[PDB]
Amino acid sequence: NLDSIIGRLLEVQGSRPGKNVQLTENEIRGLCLKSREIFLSQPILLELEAPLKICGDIHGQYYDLLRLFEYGGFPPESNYLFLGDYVDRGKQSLETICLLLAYKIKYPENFFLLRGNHECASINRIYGFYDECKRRYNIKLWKTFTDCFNCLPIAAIVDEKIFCCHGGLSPDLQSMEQIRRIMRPTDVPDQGLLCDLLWSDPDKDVQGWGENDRGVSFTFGAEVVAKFLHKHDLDLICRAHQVVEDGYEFFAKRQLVTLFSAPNYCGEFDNAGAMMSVDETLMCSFQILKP
Ligand SMILES: [Mn+2]
Ligand SMILES: [Mn+2]
Repeated sequence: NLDSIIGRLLEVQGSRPGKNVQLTENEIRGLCLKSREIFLSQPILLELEAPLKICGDIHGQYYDLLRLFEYGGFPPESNYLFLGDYVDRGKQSLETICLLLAYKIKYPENFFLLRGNHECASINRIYGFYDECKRRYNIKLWKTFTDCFNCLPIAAIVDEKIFCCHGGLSPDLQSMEQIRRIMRPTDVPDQGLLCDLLWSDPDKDVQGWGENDRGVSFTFGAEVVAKFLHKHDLDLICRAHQVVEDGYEFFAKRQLVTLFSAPNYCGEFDNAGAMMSVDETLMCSFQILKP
């Protein structure tokens, strides 16, 4: 009953933020199981074509997810690539992931979700998604989401020129074949290629690879980016994973962009959200959502 699920998720459009949508347990379990098989049938390194809308972190800010679709166009009017970190911190992670999974099932060739570092049980145990599942449903449903997260794809290349992933580059990343050989389902390890793709950050003050203040993975400098793009015949890295005041922010003379789609992020920041449009000529533009 996929249309009924989407209809009830969208009903709270225009409402005051916070109003819950409580689907049944069996509906939610259905969403995980069907989306999981779609994720596994599709490559772990997606090959996408413009036109596309690209969105960064959401973190359970469900009313801002609805805002994004209002600006970008509700599926299937636009094609979407999300870069991860759907859950934790916000008050409505369940509504957020459920609508994203519902859209992946309904439009499986035009709607895409990458894995962020919060799509990992050990992380979202700490940062709120476990608690939200336990309170509103039960722990077994959280384990069902985990099994589904473990199958998400990790990266995307749009029209052979834009490399997308949640976190960033890896010192272990020599060829795109290494990403394609990552076996799913898997948990995110504490180090290595999959970790770095989900966890690394650019840094304006590092030359080469540096220690990451997060305590996980690395920072990389502008020269790492330029070498990567030249080596792989790419034009742009598109990533998320860090809040930026204007919703998007360029790095390395516009060779990398950070996208963040949760305005007024977890109430603490006064940032805009942004969504990047890529048209058929690979021109990029940004739609801005102020707090
Ligand atoms: Mn995040
Ligand atoms: Mn992140």
